[PDB]
Amino acid sequence: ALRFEALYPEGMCPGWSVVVKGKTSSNTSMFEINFLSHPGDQIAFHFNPRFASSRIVCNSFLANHWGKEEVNKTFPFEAKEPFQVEIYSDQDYFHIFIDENKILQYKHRQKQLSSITKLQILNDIEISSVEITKRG
Amino acid sequence: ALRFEALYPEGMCPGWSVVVKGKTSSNTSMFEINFLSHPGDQIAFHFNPRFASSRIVCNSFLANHWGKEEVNKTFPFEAKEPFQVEIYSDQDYFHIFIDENKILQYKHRQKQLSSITKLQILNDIEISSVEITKRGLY
Ligand SMILES: OC[C@H]1O[C@@H](O[C@H]2[C@H](O)[C@@H](O)[C@@H](O)O[C@@H]2CO)[C@H](O)[C@@H](O)[C@H]1O
Ligand SMILES: OC[C@H]1O[C@@H](O[C@H]2[C@H](O)[C@@H](O)[C@@H](O)O[C@@H]2CO)[C@H](O)[C@@H](O)[C@H]1O
Repeated sequence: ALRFEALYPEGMCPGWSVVVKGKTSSNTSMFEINFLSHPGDQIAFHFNPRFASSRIVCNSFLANHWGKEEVNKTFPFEAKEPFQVEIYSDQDYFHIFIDENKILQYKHRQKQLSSITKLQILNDIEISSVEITKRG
Repeated sequence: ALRFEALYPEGMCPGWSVVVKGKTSSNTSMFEINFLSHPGDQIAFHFNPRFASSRIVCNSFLANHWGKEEVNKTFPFEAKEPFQVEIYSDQDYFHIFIDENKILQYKHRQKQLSSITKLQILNDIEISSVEITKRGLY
């Protein structure tokens, strides 16, 4: 289910930090954080921690197809333990920090960054906070 | 126009803090922060600083009409200067803090607090940050 959605028509990429605090119920759950662009809610960046397998899967859903998966080895989450995920974008990458440590970066595939206007948080995450801040 | 909108289907009231940082582009415009109920966007709480007349107007839009206005006539904004608005609700009121000082409270008119799932920020404000955070239990 959709847990949280935000829309910022002026564009929240690049130069914005999104900080999500919360926790996940079981060690077989998953949640996702999506950055979506107009028109047609294409997913510029899909961040998907899968607790069943302890993998973070990142990808993009553009022109109605998932692209090449980028899977991160390290899994700094624990079921039912509060976490903090920060996603920050510059002109080249989305940068992911978890509990303040740099975890991965994801090269822009959707290159029209100003069209990225929507944030979606889905599935197994009990959100305690969402912060969307311009960092430059 | 719409500057920012957030949806939290589990309900933003009571007990959630919304902190908005930013500034106006003009000297004589206005902006608003609305809390809307699901479904159908009745406005449970409308927060409307008006910079031309230097007044903060609060009201609710239930059943397709505005209710009695509640006007502050204290106006701790100035145009083109960064401000911080914090809006919080408990079981009884919306609480409004501006730049860390309590400015006003507004008694709930929309009594179904759990239906309030949507936040909307309109017109003349250049947003630098929005933070939506649970107070109390989490
Ligand atoms: O690539 C992100 C999407 O993956 C989809 O699941 C993949 C799965 O990772 C892969 O192992 C294989 O089974 O093909 C699936 C394609 O459906 C998810 O369904 C989707 O939500 C994204 O996370
Ligand atoms: O009460 C909130 C709404 O006020 C509307 O304007 C009022 C105005 O403030 C009042 O003094 C009188 O003139 O009647 C109007 C009712 O339409 C705004 O149009 C609306 O945006 C709300 O702010």
